[PDB]
Amino acid sequence: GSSHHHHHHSLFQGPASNKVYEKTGDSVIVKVQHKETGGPRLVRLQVMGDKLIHVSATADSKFADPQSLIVVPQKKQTSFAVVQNGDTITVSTEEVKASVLASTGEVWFTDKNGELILQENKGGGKTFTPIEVEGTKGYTVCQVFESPEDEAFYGLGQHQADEFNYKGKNEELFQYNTKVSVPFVVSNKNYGILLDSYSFCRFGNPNDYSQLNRIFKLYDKTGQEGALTGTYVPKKGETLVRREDSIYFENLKTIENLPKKLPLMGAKVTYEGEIEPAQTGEFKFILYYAGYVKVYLNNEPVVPERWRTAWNPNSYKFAAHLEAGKRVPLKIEWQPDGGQSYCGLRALTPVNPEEQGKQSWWSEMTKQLDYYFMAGENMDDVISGYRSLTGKSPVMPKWAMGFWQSREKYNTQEEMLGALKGFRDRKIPLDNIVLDWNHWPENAWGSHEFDKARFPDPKAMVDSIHAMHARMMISVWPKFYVTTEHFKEFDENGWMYQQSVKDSLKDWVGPGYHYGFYDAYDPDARKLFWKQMYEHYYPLGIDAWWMDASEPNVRDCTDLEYRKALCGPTALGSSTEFFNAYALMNAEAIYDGQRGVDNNKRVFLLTRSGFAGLQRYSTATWSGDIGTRWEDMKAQISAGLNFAMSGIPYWTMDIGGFCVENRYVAGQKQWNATKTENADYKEWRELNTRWYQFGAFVPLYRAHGQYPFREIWEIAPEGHPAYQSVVYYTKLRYNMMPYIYSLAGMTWFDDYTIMRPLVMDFTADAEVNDIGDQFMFGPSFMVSPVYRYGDRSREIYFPQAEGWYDFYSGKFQAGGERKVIEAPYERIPLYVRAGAIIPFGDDIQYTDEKPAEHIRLYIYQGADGEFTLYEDEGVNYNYEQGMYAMIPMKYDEATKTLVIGERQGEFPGMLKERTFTVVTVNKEKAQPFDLNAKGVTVKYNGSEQTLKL
Ligand SMILES: *[C@@H]1O[C@@](F)(CO)[C@@H](O)[C@H](O)[C@H]1O
Ligand code: NI
Repeated sequence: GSSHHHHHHSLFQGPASNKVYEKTGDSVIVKVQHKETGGPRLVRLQVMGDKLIHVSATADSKFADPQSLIVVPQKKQTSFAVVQNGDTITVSTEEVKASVLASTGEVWFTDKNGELILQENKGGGKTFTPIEVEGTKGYTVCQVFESPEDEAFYGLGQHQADEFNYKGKNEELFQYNTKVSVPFVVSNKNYGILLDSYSFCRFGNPNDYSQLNRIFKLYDKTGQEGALTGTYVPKKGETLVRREDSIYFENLKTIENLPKKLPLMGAKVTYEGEIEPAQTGEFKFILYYAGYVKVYLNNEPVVPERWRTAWNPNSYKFAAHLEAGKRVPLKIEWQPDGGQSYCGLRALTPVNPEEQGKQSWWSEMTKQLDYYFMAGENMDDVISGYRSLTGKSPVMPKWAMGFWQSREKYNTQEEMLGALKGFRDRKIPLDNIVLDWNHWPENAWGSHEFDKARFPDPKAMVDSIHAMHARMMISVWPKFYVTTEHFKEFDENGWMYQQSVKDSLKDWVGPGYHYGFYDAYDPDARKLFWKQMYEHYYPLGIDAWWMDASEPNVRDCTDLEYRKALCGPTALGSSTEFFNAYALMNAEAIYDGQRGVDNNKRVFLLTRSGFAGLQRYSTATWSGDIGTRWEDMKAQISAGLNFAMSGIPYWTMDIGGFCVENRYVAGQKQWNATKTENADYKEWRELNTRWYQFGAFVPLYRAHGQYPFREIWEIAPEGHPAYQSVVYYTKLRYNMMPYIYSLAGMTWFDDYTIMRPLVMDFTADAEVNDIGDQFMFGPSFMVSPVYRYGDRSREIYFPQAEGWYDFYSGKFQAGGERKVIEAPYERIPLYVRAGAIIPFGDDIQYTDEKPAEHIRLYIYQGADGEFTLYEDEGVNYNYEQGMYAMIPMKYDEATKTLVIGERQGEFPGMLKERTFTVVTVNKEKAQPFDLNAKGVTVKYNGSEQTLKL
């Protein structure tokens, strides 16, 4: 008879091995009754919270159940029922019903009324393939879910391909300078999925891209099959023309396939011919590039010009419908812009839209499948589930919400202190000043000592920064030179990765030095790493830590196989299994380290990589070594929005870009010599102006990068429109500080998110689903950056709402329409939602320079609204013990009534008495933003007051 007839499971208390399922305390384990090759044997539903379900599956006859690196213990047990009804077993909490079929192990989730939220691939969507690495065993796993046509997806980290809304899209999840992977997605169907894997993963297509010669017939410039043509025009000498098998020069091994006797700096390279596919459909291409690049396909400019500095290539994707058997022209124009540079083009063959639309996860190596489902009333509630599972985000120190000035790099104590004093002298507000790498003696990276010729008294430097009411952040790497005592202490305990040592790698500094990176997955290595920081930097009074190369970036531009060799083995297993969580491990070392020394003092860490759970360590990510390019600026909008949707609410970017086009450096040198502006230097000024405008509305407002200097007075002089604009926005950040710091309080108290795609607040208006170039800054402000040189307007979609108001003029704009909006050089388009209650304070030079005694409470009428003004001591964790104050405010449109609520809580130094001026903006009253606006004066002492406007 059937396999089922011969072998199937089915007394209240007999051994579980006789039964189809077993309920324990918080889970049900189901034995799959129709086992398939590569399918699950066991599927477990574990209840983590009313809205939180942990799904595990394995091909083995027991679960490995390793300790998660990301999910923390939960606060309380959760009550639930289980019902078995034939093939269906359903676990129900008060808020969700999670069902599994015994036959296949397939899972689905509904709300309390049985409305479907998420369904696994019909018949099952899980596949297991064994993998063995370095004597450790595990599985490569795929998990696929059904997805309706109107579902939209956000998250996955911070990627640099300008993708927004991942429905039907692909992304590879690994870490590399500018690319931060977080295995979490949020849907507009109000749930999230967190995949608990630390290996290389993929969302969408589970396959690697293919070289062009594997999927197309190629014809060269002369029409000869078997290749494309590569034409290399050097800066000096003879042009070389050859046939190319494939366009794939993407790492140190494959760039050796470029022509041997042809210098690439200043070269112009053209790859061209025709391609012919063998099937019909949408081909998905990926371009890997450094230097300047353009791509044309079928006579269409599919990739308008992009650039990265030669050493930090990026990926950009495009797709095209192609017909089987038809030749189409292809042309790539490439200016390598360095002696070593990168260019590659690969593709995926068409996937049926029915399959390509599904939600597909692939994981190279884990011990079992583990994922977490979190349902929500809205996307904020989904994020709250993620915060419950992976830890709440502490309130950043208030000073971190001000302006940060950085440089690659301040070279001396005098230079750094001079920059700070420049802000104070010019009355341009600033909280934070940053000391980058190379502050140590040249031969002593990892010693954590200062070069005393350039920094003669580091303690006096920090004391001077504090005397000017600023905070100091310092660069710290997980990299140590082999000659240092600190390296030797890791090494003698087996806590240094050896591949870089074995291979005699030299870095770029001076003659080149030998180095390694430490194993942050070892708990004792983490404690040593912190102890070294504690012995050398902490006593100087340094406030904040800036960790570079936390991917880890052991060697630039290497292939996957060599990157894995460079960063393992780890204390937990192979680097194949433990590939993506290095930054998280380092964040644990620093946060737990510093709170171990002083539990009261706030922690600030900024790191280049990231992972799920990062936020629990009061750690932000920055988007890394991006280019001084309009297209990179644009990409930062979508990258930041996806990062926010990945659950991590503090994020930043190098305003202006990190790596600088040569023409901009030459523009600056000309300015220094002659005080004349060339065409490139004009562009430099406009790029920085627009990028500062954007940056003023991201969670951390920070300028950094390579030469030119990035202080505003270096970019343009007083009176120049760039100076006037950037100083306007810098000041505005500080006038907004009562609002901004309330958002920071909300990150902890309400599991909030600061930089928000429109889909979060306007989920019901599906026109917002693909908009990745506008965003909300908190609940009230819609920001629409200008990201093209010369533009003095841009198209803006106003989500469906009672209305919107131009911030600058107060003029009304209807919801639910798209229009071209003016955007002068000096202004970023900025609108306020009807119903907004926004507190503004007076000019200050730094956070808390003065108490916020007089706040202007702007009420943008036309809809109901609520806002809570949050305050605390700013610098310590006393809010964790209830030392904070909230002033809730509520506005009712129907009665035009504002309630300023009774104050809840108190703390040391809190204003007991204060003043509000309540200022209205409405459809009949276009009130420009103005601190001196006419309104109603309220003297507030903590007691509720009600105003009828
Ligand atoms: C790591 O490298 C530096 F230290 C030097 O380029 C920093 O300035 C960069 O911002 C960071 O990516
Ligand atoms: Ni030491």
